[PDB]
Amino acid sequence: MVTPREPKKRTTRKKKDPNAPKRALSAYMFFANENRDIVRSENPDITFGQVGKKLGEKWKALTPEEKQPYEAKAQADKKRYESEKELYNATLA
Repeated sequence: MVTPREPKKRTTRKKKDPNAPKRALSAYMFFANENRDIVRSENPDITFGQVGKKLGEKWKALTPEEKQPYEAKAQADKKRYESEKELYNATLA
């Protein structure tokens, strides 16, 4: 009579790099890097797989009040990201 079907799956990861700047962590990484244990401390049974995919809810829930100073900080790292970039290029000069 009827019987639909259509799975889905995919995953690809590899390749590495030297002392190169990922891309200047995001204001999120800053708050997470610190709020990466606050949650892990409440869910030590889980991993970043769900922890790092949960903090995103707190970051956004951190309101513009908490993201105000936080993000404002990532606004400076924009330069710091050049510190690790100077070396990266220094390797390919």
